[PDB]
Amino acid sequence: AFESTRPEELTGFVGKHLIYTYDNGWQYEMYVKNERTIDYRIHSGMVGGRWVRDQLVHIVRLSDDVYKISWDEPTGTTVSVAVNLAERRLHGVIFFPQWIAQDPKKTVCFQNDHLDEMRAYRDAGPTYPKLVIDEFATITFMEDCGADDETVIACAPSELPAGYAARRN
Amino acid sequence: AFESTRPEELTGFVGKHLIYTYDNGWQYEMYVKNERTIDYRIHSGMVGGRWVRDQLVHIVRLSDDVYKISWDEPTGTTVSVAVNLAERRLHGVIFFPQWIAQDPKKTVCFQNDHLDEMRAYRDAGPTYPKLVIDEFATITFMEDCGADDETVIACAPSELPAGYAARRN
Repeated sequence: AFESTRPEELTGFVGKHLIYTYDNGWQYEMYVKNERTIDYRIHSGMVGGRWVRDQLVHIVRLSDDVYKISWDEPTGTTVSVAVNLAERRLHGVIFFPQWIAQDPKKTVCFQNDHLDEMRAYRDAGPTYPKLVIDEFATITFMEDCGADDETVIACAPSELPAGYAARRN
Repeated sequence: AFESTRPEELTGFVGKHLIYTYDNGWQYEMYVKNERTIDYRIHSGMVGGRWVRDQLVHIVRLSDDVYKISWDEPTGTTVSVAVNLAERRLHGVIFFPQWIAQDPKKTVCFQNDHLDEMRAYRDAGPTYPKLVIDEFATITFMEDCGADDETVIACAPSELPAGYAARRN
């Protein structure tokens, strides 16, 4: 299931830590913690407040500048993001089960301690139709943190220092 | 929902028709028929035989060489494919509902003649867990067919001239 993960192709991407705002105004944050893991943190929008550690991901090189990250969520959400490092742009496709569209705050939590709850909401549905978000984002802040830094994403977005998510480079 | 579709950015990609083989040996074919539509045809693998016309897609430009096509299927399957034209490399992530994994032949048809049946199988489930296929592919054949050529993918894989899927360029 992870035969596609090729670490020699990902050396320019593993360790990236990016804060980005989709064109719909939703502000997100991702840490590429290693070849098959991300942590992430949502700052604003439909599921603002949500954060996730140790999300297993498929990370692949599409070009020297462009990397993709895809994954399955215990909520039933499926996601594929692409990051263009040279142009400081991200693109997301997110396929949300209809239950999340109807009551997105149900997913707003530190998900790692609510996995049965997410699977319960997911099992109850509705599943269909998916709410499909297909959106470009601007990468406002990007830095290299190296691999396996447990400190990058280790608190809820409400508990960060004033100005954290607004920092740019 | 199609805000991200920007035809002016896709002129180098719309019209492409590619045959590709994933790393697991499954041989696929896609025609980018216009800015928001693909036809596709599956030659081998778990759902060899299956073909689809007029699939609504989200097509975006990630770089001058890299494009992304993402979609939601009436079976509940969600997909995101990326194509690097310069490298003749494709990558796909496919999230199949569990019911397809259990009996994939149920989806092996000209789907457009079986839409109610696909919605019925999708609604009965099971949905979870997804079977997630994440794989590179070799683009073995690529050509430019222009937009809205209704002849590129219009018959089953078994109704093509001998050697069609084996052609190389």
